[PDB]
Amino acid sequence: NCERTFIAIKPDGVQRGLVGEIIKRFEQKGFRLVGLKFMQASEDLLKEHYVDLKDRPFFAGLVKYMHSGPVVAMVWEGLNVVKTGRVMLGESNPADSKPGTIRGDFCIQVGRNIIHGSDSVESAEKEIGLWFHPEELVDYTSCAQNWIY
Amino acid sequence: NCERTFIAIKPDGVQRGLVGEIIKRFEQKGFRLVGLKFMQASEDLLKEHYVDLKDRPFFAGLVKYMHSGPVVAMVWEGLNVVKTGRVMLGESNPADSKPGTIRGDFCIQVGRNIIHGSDSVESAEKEIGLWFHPEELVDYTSCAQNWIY
Amino acid sequence: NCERTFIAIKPDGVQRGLVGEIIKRFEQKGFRLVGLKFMQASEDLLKEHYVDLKDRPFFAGLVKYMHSGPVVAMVWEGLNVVKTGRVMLGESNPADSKPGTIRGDFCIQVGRNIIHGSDSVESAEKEIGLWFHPEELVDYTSCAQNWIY
Amino acid sequence: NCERTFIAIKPDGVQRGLVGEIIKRFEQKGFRLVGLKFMQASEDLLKEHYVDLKDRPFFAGLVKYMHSGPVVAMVWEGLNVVKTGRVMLGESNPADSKPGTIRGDFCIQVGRNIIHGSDSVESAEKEIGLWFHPEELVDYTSCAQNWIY
Amino acid sequence: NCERTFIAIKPDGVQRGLVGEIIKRFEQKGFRLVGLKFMQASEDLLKEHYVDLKDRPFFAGLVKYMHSGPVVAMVWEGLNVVKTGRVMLGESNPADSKPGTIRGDFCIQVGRNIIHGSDSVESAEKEIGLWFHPEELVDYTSCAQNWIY
Amino acid sequence: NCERTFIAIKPDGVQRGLVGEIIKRFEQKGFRLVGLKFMQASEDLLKEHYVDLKDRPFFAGLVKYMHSGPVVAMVWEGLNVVKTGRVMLGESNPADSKPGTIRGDFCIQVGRNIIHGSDSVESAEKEIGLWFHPEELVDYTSCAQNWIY
Repeated sequence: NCERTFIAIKPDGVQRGLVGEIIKRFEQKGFRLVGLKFMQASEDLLKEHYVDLKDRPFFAGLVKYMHSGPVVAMVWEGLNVVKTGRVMLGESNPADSKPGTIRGDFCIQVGRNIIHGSDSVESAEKEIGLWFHPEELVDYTSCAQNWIY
Repeated sequence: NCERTFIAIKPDGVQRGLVGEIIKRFEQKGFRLVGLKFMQASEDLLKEHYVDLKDRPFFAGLVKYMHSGPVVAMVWEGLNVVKTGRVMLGESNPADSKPGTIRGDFCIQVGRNIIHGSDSVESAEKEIGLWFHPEELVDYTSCAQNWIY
Repeated sequence: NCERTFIAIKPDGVQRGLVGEIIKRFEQKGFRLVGLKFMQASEDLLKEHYVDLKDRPFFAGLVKYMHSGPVVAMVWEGLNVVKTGRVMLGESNPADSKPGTIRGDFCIQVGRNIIHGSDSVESAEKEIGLWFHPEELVDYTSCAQNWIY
Repeated sequence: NCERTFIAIKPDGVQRGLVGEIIKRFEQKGFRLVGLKFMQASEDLLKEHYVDLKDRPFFAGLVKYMHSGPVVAMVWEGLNVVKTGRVMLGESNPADSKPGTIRGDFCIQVGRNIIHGSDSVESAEKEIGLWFHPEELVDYTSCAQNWIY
Repeated sequence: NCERTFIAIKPDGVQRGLVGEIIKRFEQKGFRLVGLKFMQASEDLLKEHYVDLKDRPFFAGLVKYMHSGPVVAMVWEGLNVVKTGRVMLGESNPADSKPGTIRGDFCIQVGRNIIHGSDSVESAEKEIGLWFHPEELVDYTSCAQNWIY
Repeated sequence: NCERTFIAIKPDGVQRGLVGEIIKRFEQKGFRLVGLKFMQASEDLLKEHYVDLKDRPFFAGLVKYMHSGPVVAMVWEGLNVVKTGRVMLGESNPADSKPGTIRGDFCIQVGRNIIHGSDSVESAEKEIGLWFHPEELVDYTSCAQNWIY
């Protein structure tokens, strides 16, 4: 119930005016927003984040594209939030994401996926600790918690 | 073509302001609204409704929760409405409902699934007879029936 | 704060699938739904309701049109709800209602204004007592009252 | 990346005011609109289009229904547009289309499928050449192409 | 009731993906779409259209901007359609258009006002005859005319 | 064209899930998001912000309410952004805000106006300097600037 996930809206999602539509989807699903911040991602930070896929031919291109514009990084809290976030985001390859998701609604290519989300409950914490300072994680109580859980 | 289903918006979905968004989904799908009323469900009525799942550990909790606030009960009429309503509503367990449905959009927990729908064409008639009086079921002809069918 | 208004969606707005969109507008404004009921309006009831405008050339036409299909009658509760309801509904004459309202969004003619609302806090009570039985007015407490008032 | 598809909104989809909601879906997905026109389809044109399903019991009914009102015909250009358009449109049989698609959101019957789309990259070109003149196909560059691809 | 207006979505509104959101606004207001086509406006056509404002310092800039991309030209038919369309579009100067209109929602600058509309019932006919051939104007009967007028 | 405004979503609008709907409105209007951050406002910060209305009977209540939950603070950049933001937000008193604005859509009481905006181009700079560090103000170029201006 205190489980948290890390979602990052990419510069493709920022110059396409997609920040509000995704936040509304998460809020109306019912997850509690814990952290929200708007940076220009540094290359060292991106390499630390994507060391998992570093040994890929497209890693350099991914880093260069991601350090082109600003990113919207958010932390969402709730029950099964990590898995529900991937379900809502859809599959990365656009030839596989169904309509009704986020990628399946706003994505055409795989080299730009507009949105990124944590895969596991360990990667989620690793990304939150890497991106957000512990003091920038608001812990409040929503007025709809009794009507969610 | 005169098939009818029973949909009930629970107090979880009433205090979250979800009555309009579901009615729009059904109306834009194209089903004809036959009955609509707004009550506080009595415990005897709830027990008669949920006698199917009475022999479950969570039956008492379900009855106590559903007799807390007001429910929005409606009857929709159309072709294959009973099955199409379940398809639109989605699966009860939130870890199985896909985005684009109602539960997959607004639900996080199984204990409060915000919406309830008839499973079979016999349970639908049973629930309609149990909840609505036969005089509160409007039988009109929509202006778009010639195009719907 | 316990002030209540009476809104009635006409059959013209019922065959156009406008029930959900108006309910969403009221709910997202933040008023608390107290009564909701779906009937076929009887001519005697309509005459008792419109005795105010009975001495008009279009009274008979209004009654005949209103007793053609079903009406959605709702009661909304909140602060300054009667005046805010007229503000949201807009002006009756379509050549005067601004965009962003309900009539200014979905209305073209004055003979079918899709929606009707109480004018004063006395007519509101007169209409509520005339249409709804006192037992069909649910008195619950919303979870967002602390974040409305 | 220059791949093109043919989509046709049927007179049932025009009578129900569904033209804007589909165009917005395609635009927000990110495809580039190339052709758009609003006509009354002739029976010879429809027979040439549906010669594939001519040897079916419902061919005459399909042609007669389609030559009743006006059709909106559009051409969309993008990567994997032919397959992605079919995915967004959903399955023809309403008892198989999932919510979140176009048919799964606005369709109840199979005899009227509100929308029609090309199945393969060859049928797409055959339909574009059949329905549009080569001079009515705009070739511009969008301001968001650098992000989409 | 057979009154018609001319609306043109400009290339600024075409590369911003605003075609669907405006068509849906007009359709939900309830006007009947008569003509729709997607062209690249020629400079001679634009000069004939804007001869009224030809003797202005910004006429050449207006023509050069308008002949840059493709425009969407539509004809809408209804009661008081010419005046209602201007009301819905809003005022040209962005520092005067209120929220809820089209310009007041999607416009920041006067040089790119996304949309253009006929001012009077004579200019409307002058623009329709200038832009559309008489054979490209569909004259059908909508299924909701009884509930518009 | 480099004018900037300060908008703050209050905890009243944060616990009601209104963050996405406002961001969409600003983005679709066309203003460029420069800064975005999510904090719990400190009482000293609030007193420095509201020293203008400090000599009012409701100043203490305002500060106590504002330091109850988290606020969403953002900076928007564009042409006439300071005045356009107030126009979009609407009047503070709910009995004066028209539908189509933000307050006129989601506000019922003046004590909780969900949103706050800078009044003048000097107060905007004062609030930006007071709330955001100069390093947290991203200066990128959108892909739609060539069309907006």
